[PDB]
Order: sequence, then structure tokens, then C-alpha cells
Amino acid sequence: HHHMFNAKYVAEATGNFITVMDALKLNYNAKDQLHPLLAELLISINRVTRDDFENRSKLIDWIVRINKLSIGDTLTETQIRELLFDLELAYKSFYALLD
Repeated sequence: HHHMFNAKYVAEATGNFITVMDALKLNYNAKDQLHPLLAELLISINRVTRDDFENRSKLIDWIVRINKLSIGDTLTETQIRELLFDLELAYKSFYALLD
């Protein structure tokens, strides 16, 4: 079949998904840690497709939330778990777009 997406872009987006997930697991919880990571993830996703796939908007929601943190203010342990869960769902919906 026809493959509509650039495979280098997808490899990068995929790597960025896993990166942020690992960072989360290594207890990165502050704006200065998480914001550059989420931001590059979103840039990388958009390079593959601008389609507003399921759960993509949550990622934007988290970026705006994390951006509002004061320096030294962190995400709560439970918010971290929520973020990791949203990133998995967004990954899965991304993956499903791929062909």
C-alpha cells in the first residue's frame, strides 16, 4: 500500500513520545524540565500530520498547564500519572493514524 507520512518524521515523533514518558518516570516534574520536552514533542507530531487525532488536544492542555507553573513549582505525583496516561493514549491514537 501507499504510505502517506514521512518515516523520518515519524521516527522522531515516536522517539519524542518515549523520551517524555521516560523523563516522567525519572521524576522530571518541573516546568523547566517538562516544557522543552512537551514542546519538541508537539513540533515533531505536527511535522508528521496536522490532523487533530484523538487525545492530541490533551497534550496542548498539559503544555498550557505546565507553562503556568512558577519556577520551583512542580507537577504533583498524581498529575504526573495523569500526564503519563494521556501521553500513552495520544501515542496510541497517533500510531493508529500511521500507514
